[PDB]
Amino acid sequence: HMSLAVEAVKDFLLKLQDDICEALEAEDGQATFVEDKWTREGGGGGRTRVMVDGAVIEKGGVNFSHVYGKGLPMSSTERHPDIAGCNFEAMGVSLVIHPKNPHVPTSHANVRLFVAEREGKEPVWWFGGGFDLTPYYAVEEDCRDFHQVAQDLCKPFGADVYARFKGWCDEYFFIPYRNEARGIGGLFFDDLNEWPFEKCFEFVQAVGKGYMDAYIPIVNRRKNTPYTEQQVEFQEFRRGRYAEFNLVIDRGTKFGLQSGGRTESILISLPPRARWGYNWQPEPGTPEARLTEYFLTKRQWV
Amino acid sequence: HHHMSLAVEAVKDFLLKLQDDICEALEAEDGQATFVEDKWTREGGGGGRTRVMVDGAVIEKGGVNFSHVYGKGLPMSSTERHPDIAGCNFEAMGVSLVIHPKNPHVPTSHANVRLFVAEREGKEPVWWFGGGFDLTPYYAVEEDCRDFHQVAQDLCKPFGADVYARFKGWCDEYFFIPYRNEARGIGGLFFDDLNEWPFEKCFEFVQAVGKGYMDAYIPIVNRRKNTPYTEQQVEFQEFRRGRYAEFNLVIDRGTKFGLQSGGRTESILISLPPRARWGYNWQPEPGTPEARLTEYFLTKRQWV
Ligand SMILES: O=C(O)c1cc2cc(F)ccc2[nH]1
Ligand SMILES: O=C(O)c1cc2cc(F)ccc2[nH]1
Repeated sequence: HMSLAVEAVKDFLLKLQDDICEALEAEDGQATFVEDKWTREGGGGGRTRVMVDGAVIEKGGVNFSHVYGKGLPMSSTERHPDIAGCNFEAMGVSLVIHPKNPHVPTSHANVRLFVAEREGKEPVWWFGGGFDLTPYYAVEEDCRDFHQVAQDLCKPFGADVYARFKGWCDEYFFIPYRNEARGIGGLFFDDLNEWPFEKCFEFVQAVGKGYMDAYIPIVNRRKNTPYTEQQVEFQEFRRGRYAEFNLVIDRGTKFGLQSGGRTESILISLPPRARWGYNWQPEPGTPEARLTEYFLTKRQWV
Repeated sequence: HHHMSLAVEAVKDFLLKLQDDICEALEAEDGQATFVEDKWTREGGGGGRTRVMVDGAVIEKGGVNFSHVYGKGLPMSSTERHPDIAGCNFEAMGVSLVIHPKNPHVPTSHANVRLFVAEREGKEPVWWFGGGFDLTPYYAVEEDCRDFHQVAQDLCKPFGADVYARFKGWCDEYFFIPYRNEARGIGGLFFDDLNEWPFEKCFEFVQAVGKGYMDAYIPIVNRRKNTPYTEQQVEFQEFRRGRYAEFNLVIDRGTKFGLQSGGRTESILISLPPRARWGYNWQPEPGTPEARLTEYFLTKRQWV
């Protein structure tokens, strides 16, 4: 019976959300998050905060969800058969930020906790999450700083923690049919429970704080970079690739929509505008081609 | 076999001509842009011709593809619905198209005709046909929906009293976004695993279906292409094309199977719109012609 450990987690997630929103509002200075609190048939709910048409953030969502349920949904019994009929609690923050300026990267973060209550056995549980950076017109110094924040926050938890979860981020956020990474990586983890519960929780706190320390400065630094409408077009074609990942490959997006999740809360990840063209490529040799030729394939920043 | 090999080739030839014919008709309606052909050759066996059209007077993004692929043993994600024929030599061919008009008052449309054949040693071959056609309007007109369906009902009739009912029903169940509780378009025809009839009969049906597409769709384009439209209308169109992307990337099996089994990405994804939009809790204004698409047309389902 972890009810109080779970409440501590809940209290943190709600605070992280406030903390990310406030910070992002402070960067925009024009628009604020509008909140949409929701509920489901015997399944808790969430508080979806969205920002649209700001000075800096064109489309942005920072969601809190807390899902109850009797028996895991149908899709999870393929991955988690051993606890398919269990009472479960799932709670987390998910965010995707799509800046107006192409020179500010898109970014994503997640912290979450799954707890399954067992008949006779102590409860099964794991954390999960990460953050990652999806530049359009990348900047070396930004990528390095991003990753450095990730490695630094990992340092207190073990010597191999960054390596493992950085690599996991590279493997996960990849479009195999296009042989192409989605962004320049960051951290990614799941089924985190090898450490005692308190050490894992502290880790996800560090990942939550880590996001704001990694991303906010990059937004402050590049938001006022001047951009042409040609660069917006490139950005819109790149967002096609983002839509693909989220709709074709992403496991949480897929599981969110299969199992009865709130569509509009799940799909805050989709960009404001996206373009697709037959055989679309950026002109090789340009800043536009450099993203895929250099930035997406480096996979070694720190 | 001999008879099947001879028949398979009659099917190819039909498909190659179907494509020229569809492209010609579509070029005839545009007047301005013409299809560009991109021939490609699978490393393993076969290939295809992808024909696309961009920035037309009428067709903003158009894709009419032909494939004929063939190999030793099926791909890895075909050991799940067809494990018993995963080591067989196979042939899969077909024509697949998606048309996205510049004008919002011209519906997007899609059509597909294909054949899969798996040659088996000593046992008769396994084979089936599949495909159909469907209409995805933005600003739907009643008369066009009825007509589109009558053309489908008419081509089916000679094949049997219940054929239109099955494949029109199937179209509604298939092209549907469950998580949004929302149809994709106003329907049409859809069928898969078609081998219930002798080969020759199934084949003639897909030929009817293929001809049906031009008969159903080209008049509608000709009728609507010069309808005046606003930037506000194009904006609704692009939000609606978010739903279209959604279906193809999240739900469509053909896209799933193609992308995960080593098919040619840009060819598979001609289906995707030139521009799309998403907004959190975006819905058309109630009481507007925009809202009428989802409130009426998409839930109507009964046209003929
Ligand atoms: O695997 C999951 O269940 C899951 C992945 C994921 C990613 C997000 F960004 C948000 C919620 C999620 N849930
Ligand atoms: O099920 C398939 O293999 C398949 C479905 C499909 C749909 C299209 F529009 C085009 C080709 C296809 N192949």
